[PDB]
Amino acid sequence: MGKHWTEKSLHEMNERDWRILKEDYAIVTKGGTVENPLRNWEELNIIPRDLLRVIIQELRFPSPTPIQRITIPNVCNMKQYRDFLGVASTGSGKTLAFVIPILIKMSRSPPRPPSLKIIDGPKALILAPTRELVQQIQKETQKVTKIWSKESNYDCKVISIVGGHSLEEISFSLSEGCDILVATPGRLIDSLENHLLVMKQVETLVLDEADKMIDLGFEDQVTNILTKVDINADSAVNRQTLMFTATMTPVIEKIAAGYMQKPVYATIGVETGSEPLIQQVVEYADNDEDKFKKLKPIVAKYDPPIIIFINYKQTADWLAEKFQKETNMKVTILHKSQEQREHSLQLFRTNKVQIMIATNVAARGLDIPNVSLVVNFQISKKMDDYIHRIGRTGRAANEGTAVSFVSAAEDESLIRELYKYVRKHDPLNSNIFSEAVKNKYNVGKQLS
Amino acid sequence: MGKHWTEKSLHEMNERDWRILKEDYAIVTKGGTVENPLRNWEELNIIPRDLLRVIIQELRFPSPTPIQRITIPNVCNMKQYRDFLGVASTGSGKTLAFVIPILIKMSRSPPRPPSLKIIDGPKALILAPTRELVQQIQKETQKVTKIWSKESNYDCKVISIVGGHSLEEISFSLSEGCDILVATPGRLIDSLENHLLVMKQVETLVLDEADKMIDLGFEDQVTNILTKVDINADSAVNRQTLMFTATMTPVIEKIAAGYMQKPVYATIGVETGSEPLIQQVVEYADNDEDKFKKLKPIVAKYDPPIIIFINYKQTADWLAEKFQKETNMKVTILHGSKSQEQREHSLQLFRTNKVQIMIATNVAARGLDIPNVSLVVNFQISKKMDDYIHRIGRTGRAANEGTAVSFVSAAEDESLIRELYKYVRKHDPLNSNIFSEAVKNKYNVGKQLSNEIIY
Ligand SMILES: Nc1ncnc2c1ncn2[C@@H]1O[C@H](COP(=O)(O)OP(=O)(O)NP(=O)(O)O)[C@@H](O)[C@H]1O
Ligand SMILES: [Mg+2]
Ligand SMILES: [Mg+2]
Repeated sequence: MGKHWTEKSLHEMNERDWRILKEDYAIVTKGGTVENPLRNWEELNIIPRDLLRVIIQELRFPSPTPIQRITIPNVCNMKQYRDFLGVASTGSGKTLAFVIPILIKMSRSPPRPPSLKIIDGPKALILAPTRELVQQIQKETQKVTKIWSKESNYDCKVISIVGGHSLEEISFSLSEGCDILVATPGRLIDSLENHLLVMKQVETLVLDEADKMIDLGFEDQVTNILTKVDINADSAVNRQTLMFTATMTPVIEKIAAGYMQKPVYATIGVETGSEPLIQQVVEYADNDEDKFKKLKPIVAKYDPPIIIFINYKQTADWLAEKFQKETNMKVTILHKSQEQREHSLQLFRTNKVQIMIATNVAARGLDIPNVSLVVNFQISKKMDDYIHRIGRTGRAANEGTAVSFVSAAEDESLIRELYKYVRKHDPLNSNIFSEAVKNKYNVGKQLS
Repeated sequence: MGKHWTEKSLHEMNERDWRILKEDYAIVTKGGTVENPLRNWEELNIIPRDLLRVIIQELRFPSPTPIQRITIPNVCNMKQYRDFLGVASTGSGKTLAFVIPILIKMSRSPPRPPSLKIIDGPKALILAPTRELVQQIQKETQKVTKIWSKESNYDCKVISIVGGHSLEEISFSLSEGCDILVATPGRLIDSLENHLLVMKQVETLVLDEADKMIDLGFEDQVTNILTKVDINADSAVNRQTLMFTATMTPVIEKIAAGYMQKPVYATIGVETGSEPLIQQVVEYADNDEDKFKKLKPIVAKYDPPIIIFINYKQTADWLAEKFQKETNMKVTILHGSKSQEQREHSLQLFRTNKVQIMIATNVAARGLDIPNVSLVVNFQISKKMDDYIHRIGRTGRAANEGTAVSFVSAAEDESLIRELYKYVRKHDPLNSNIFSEAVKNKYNVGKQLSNEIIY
């Protein structure tokens, strides 16, 4: 029997219950002395009644998202205002995961008079990599703050600073001061350089999609901003730093290490991203004859262009022979064979020829058209190559199929990786991984 | 003996004369096969008559500046359109130093019709860190190109792109084509990424105030642009690169290595490094008591060691008594007339924190091993700026953040306060320097309105 965590009250929760809840929302943490995630909005009383009413009654958000669950109780503690690093993909309530703590923090002090907002600048600074993201964050924030202003004592001003707005307009928009400022690093820097604003009173600094900011070349801009806010800070100000990234990198570690003080580290969900629409089908075949006999009826069912990958030029030639003499399909080869190979590609792109049989080397950096079918006649040594290969189909929202023949002579570790992959990336719910391959390589037998 | 270079024809100049001329304008060069600098605008006939007329009569520059002297003959040098790295301050006249060569180069081909400018993009691209500089550069260039356009068939469009510009506005600005594009790097990247222009034909690329571009954080954007320019160039396009900086750094060196080919290197004047990260604070005070009253909360918050400068020894004794009576800071005094033993004792107390505050008169601390201090206080400013600069030198040493606080009364020389305001406005690495309104009003200094919304 038992009693499930959703049936318990807070007191009754044990450590196994917390483990289960964390798994339930794919939250993984570390850093020591980590607060448990919210079970709901209400019970810890972290969120003040007015704000809570805005969230539950006005916006109708009955429950927190995972990232909000873990972020809010770790970032809201008058005790610590501890730093936070979250690894989570865009969306799923990330923005309010950090905007809610900023509001809570604001509501634990009397409202700043307007004149003071003008003299002192923002209490929160949010950095994001693009104008679009910045504007999206401002709107998502004002969604709450616009209502909150009508339902409480706080009149929160959200100003954004982005490319495409003159220094003059930025300066004008700052006329009634600012509580939360949202900016791209570049334009924020342009703004400081022209003395448009002071940031001596910033209590929460947020770095959102930090990996994307690094990717776009903003590392030095970001670290300059961090250093500048640290130096210019009023000494009575205590500043909390929050960082969100979809992935972890050496650069992100470097920044965390350099600018954050003993932070909570959390992973939330998995790294999201594009799923090619591919049916992966892995089948066992003893030798090249068996392979070809299984392949023949498959190609009969797929519209050209079709591509077949091999590893040895001899096998390519053999396979072309088989196709030419045993079906009515026109092929073309690719090694180390042609420099005018773009002739062949041109045959293929225009459907003069239906099947291309190519090695990895020969086909890398060629514009292959979207194919209906990839055949891995000989498996690659590296998963990188398998992924690049099968990527030749399933592009631009069309469905594709990738069939791979696995013999008795393949790298076991590779086959393990491939099994995991075929299970994990199954958007069409139709991926096949042969039981015979499972047996030959002792892989994928275990139940969940 | 020998006749002085100013008395000679160009063809009579020997190597010693060139050495002397270069020392006269503080020009130092390397990189091999460096051309001699201009002795005047006219001699060499590098600059065509109409353009020279504009420069002298219209822009009012009868003589070239040192950076112009060395830059122009090294980048306008058929046969080789050589790359160039100049180390020089604003405002040493850099702008014309690179604009003159761009125009001269432009004048060698027929004007392009707008449709073709659009198809191929600018012939010259100039990068600068701020809107203010980009707009300056565009204005200076346009003074010439306006004239060139009215008085000849050369329409030559000089477009600026800055961070503040919407894609709409950039589009409209680019709508009749562009010959010289002056841009901030981030926004240039946004423009390219949105297909607002191309860059197949950039023959001259100028990176102005490159050290500042790096300091603001733009190294990757600049690199990305250099790369894109080089990648999209037509085959027959030779791209000449000029880079100007106020200081030399390993990053600048690295960019020169990666993106320039056998450049001429030149330094004008005494090369300086980065500015000490000192915050300078100038504050008003009616008298000494009031100075001390403002000083109490200040020395309460800065970590020892702290150094305080005065002009008269009597003031040192006074100050020391007040520190003893009103603070918990212990002090040592150098007034100038103690033994080297005593002065070394004092200095030892100071270095080992047995005392927190050293009080020194104008030259009592010169030549001694004063540790880096967190705070320098000018209790009585010196009569001369040299001493001010020397004193604030005691802080912000070795890449540290430093603070210098000066109190002025109404008894100072007005010209000194004027110089001081200039110095405090000019040297503000941290954009945090404070020059009190009280001092401004009392001396009628720094009260000139800019007549600009932003500047
Ligand atoms: N706890 C919550 N419960 C329900 N919905 C929420 C919660 N938090 C946020 N949302 C909303 O769920 C939607 C999807 O989340 P998310 O993608 O993060 O928002 P967003 O993309 O930043 N804002 P938007 O572009 O207007 O959809 C948004 O409209 C959020 O405001
Ligand atoms: Mg969304
Ligand atoms: Mg770097």
